[PDB]
Amino acid sequence: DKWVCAQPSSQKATNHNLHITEKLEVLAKAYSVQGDKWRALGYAKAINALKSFHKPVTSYQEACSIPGIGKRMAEKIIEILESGHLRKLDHISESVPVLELFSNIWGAGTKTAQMWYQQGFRSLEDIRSQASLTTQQAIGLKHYSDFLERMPREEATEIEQTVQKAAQAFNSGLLCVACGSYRRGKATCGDVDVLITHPDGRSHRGIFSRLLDSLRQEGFLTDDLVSQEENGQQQKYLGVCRLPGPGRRHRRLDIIVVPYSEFACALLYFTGSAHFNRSMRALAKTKGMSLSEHALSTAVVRNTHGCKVGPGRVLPTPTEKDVFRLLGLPYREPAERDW
DNA sequence: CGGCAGC
DNA sequence: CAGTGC
DNA sequence: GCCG
DNA sequence: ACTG
Ligand SMILES: O=c1ccn([C@H]2C[C@H](O)[C@@H](COP(=O)(O)NP(=O)(O)OP(=O)(O)O)O2)c(=O)[nH]1
Ligand SMILES: [K+]
Ligand SMILES: [K+]
Ligand SMILES: [K+]
Ligand SMILES: [Mg+2]
Ligand code: NA
Ligand code: NA
Repeated sequence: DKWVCAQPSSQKATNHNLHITEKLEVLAKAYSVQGDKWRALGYAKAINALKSFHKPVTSYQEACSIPGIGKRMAEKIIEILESGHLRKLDHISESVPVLELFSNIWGAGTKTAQMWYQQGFRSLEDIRSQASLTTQQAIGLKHYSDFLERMPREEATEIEQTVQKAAQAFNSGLLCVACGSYRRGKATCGDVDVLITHPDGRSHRGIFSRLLDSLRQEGFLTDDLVSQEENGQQQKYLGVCRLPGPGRRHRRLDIIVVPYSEFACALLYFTGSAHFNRSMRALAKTKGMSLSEHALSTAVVRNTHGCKVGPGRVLPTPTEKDVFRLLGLPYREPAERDW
């Protein structure tokens, strides 16, 4: 089947092609930090296909039979399979490790990394001492090492509980759901994602700013990166937190507050994975629908030229299950969405 | 060849 | 608008 | 990078 | 989607 959102990610639990995917991931990451996002996307999808496959790939013909693998990818797969190496890795530009270093700063992407490299910068100390930094990038740089680590799941638990307890002190009826990789059951988490709503349809209002102010006053929030406080029905905070007590590190924290009617689509989005979401949204589009963090809708409205001019009509979805049902997809628990 | 999710 | 991110 |  |  061609659609990862129609398949359980536990197919990847035994990677029969580890020898191959480890090499391809180096090349994929090189393309990614150079800004070749669509080539890197094609690699990411081929790597998932190899991880998912039910046995070691043993021939070029078999490789080409797998959705997501074409002639070029099959050539590399078979070189690695039969020689143990991928010669193309030997020819990656010496700039790539530096571009990776620079784009590991939160708020600096490929264009900023390229610019710094062209200015002659090569190290994080060069950046700190000489580079022009946005407000977000200066936070990302000062927390560079803390943010590159994935935290143990146990620490993510303490963080999501800190947020939940602070929110429920304002209204005990709030639902506070840890999402992202935490909800998908992972043993380590790049950050903590928290979704908040209230089943009465109204009492989520106002909680966002009260909650951030409370967590700031206790010293739990240490830096803010992005705030969407007033635009529409959903509110979003991206920032930095730190648990109390000795030796604790700074961690990225994302919070979203949504009305109850959008809870299912916000939960589905924020649980991810990102590749799962992109697959499910592309599938919705082929079925004459549109899927976002706000709703599952009928197809967006377009004009004579093909240009989107307005939203489609919302289809009510009380639960995550309803989105899957309306798309004709087998339901997947969060841990099975880890694409 | 152009599109690759939707905010 | 370009860059960046979830 | 792959797909259609 | 915000940021600038
Ligand atoms: O490009 C994206 C990125 C994220 N998302 C959604 C799915 C993802 O699970 C969720 C949270 O984003 P994170 O960057 O926190 N990723 P995740 O929590 O899955 O993994 P990590 O352990 O790296 O945070 O937002 C997208 O839809 N598109
Ligand atoms: K497998
Ligand atoms: K194929
Ligand atoms: K990065
Ligand atoms: Mg996360
Ligand atoms: Na970055
Ligand atoms: Na996040």
